[PDB]
Amino acid sequence: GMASMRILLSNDDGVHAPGIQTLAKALREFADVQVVAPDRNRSGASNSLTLESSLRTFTFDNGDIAVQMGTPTDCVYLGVNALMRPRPDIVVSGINAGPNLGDDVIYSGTVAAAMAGRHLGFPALAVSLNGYQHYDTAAAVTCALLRGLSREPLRTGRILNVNVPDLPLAQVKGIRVTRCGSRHPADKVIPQEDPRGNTLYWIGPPGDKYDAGPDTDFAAVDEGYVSVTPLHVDLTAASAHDVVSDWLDSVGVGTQW
Amino acid sequence: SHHHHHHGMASMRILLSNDDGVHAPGIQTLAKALREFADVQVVAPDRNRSGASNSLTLESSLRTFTFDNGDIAVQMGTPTDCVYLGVNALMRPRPDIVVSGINAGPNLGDDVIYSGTVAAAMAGRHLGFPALAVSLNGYQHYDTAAAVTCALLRGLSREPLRTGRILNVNVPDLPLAQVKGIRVTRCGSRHPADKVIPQEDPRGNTLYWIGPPGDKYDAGPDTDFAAVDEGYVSVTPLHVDLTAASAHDVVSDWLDSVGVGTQW
Ligand SMILES: Nc1ncnc2[nH]cnc12
Ligand SMILES: [Mg+2]
Ligand SMILES: [Mg+2]
Repeated sequence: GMASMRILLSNDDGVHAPGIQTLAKALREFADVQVVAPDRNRSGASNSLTLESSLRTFTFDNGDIAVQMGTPTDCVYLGVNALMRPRPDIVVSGINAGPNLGDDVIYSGTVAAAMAGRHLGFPALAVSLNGYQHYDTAAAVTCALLRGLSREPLRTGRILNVNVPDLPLAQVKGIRVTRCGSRHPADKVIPQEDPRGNTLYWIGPPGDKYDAGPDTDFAAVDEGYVSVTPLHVDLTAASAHDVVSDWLDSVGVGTQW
Repeated sequence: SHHHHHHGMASMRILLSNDDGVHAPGIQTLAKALREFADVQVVAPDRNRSGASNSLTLESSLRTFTFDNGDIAVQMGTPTDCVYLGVNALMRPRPDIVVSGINAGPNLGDDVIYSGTVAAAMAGRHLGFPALAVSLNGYQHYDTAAAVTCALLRGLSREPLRTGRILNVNVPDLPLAQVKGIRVTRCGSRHPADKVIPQEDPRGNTLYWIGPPGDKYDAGPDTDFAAVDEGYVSVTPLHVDLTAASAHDVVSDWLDSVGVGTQW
């Protein structure tokens, strides 16, 4: 083949995570892979990034790069813009231990790292396992996608959010393009007293599934299919445009009459 | 009955947060304005968290500190933690709405997915009134951003806003008299940011700064960038759904075409 694929691999769980190390191993059978990922498994970074401080990096013997206290986004940013020359063809983020579905996606560091490689020659993949077991299956599904992208370019969609059923590969039904489901608002806080009687608060579990119908990511994964949802960064709720303009006129905001 | 700019000194309960933290001039100016006519509770980060984006604290609990005036700082809390805790635990009576702001600096374009200002408003989307994220295009005219936010809040008192759960509001950094009006906008977009600034530590290790956002790419006439450049307050309604609906078919055809995951 005329060209090697050069892949920037990141994740949310840090460089030591088995999900990213399993995927790296699988990708390296056919691709060049540079890992740039958080130094440790931190929870809940979303697409935060480090602006108030400079970031420190560390290179392992195998060449993996960990960014110290780096967010998922930090790592992809540094990887694309400084640490990999020339720039990667594609950012692959995963494999995440745990699903990234529905309206959770915006909170996902795994998705954020992909999000950050949306301007490369291929659409970025965010890869999450619905579980902790079959990294092998998600690795294989990722490999298949990537061979697919190199066979024919995907013309529209700069980020693909891929959720893989936690099954042995032979039981995965196939792949469906899906939209993000939704959840009810999350509302649990779990209070816990410290030894001095002060109340500290844990953020609780997500809200219950609300939109999990036939074409959602939630449905696809439950039915044993890989879910693929293309994502974009534009948060515009266009359907609300007229209602909002009409409301402002109605309440006299921005207009004198 | 009596004629005043606002009807009631505490007609609505507002959870006010931001991402610059509880000491920020943005939030303090706004708080003072809102307290004219609203029952305001500040729940905000203990310090600056710009580009905390929608992150949240899941593997540790959080501790709060309450100031003399009743402001709550969530110690190391992200803007999302603050709203989530304020809404779901701390506030009684619960808020009618979340206001987030006034941020020192704009939250325009494809930057909005990175804004902690916007993330706090996004955590308040389920409440009765749409959550407002208010960011000043600059550092000067907090007064102007406060007047704008007060005008939208009074407006919500006149008539509820039916569709649209977050409103991202950018306000030109001008005296109020020079703001031309309001536009309902769409998010513009930027080129990829591409600068990384290296800086040696005292030991000669190279550390890296994240550079500024990339150039404007789409600043067309109905965008938030254009509105603010032209001296209008931009209001973009936002959602949290990241699905690229208009890419669905293309992706679907692509998969069929290369046959990934299908036997033949
Ligand atoms: N990629 C990026 N996105 C948002 N804000 C930034 N500031 C610097 N780089 C940025
Ligand atoms: Mg994770
Ligand atoms: Mg800020």
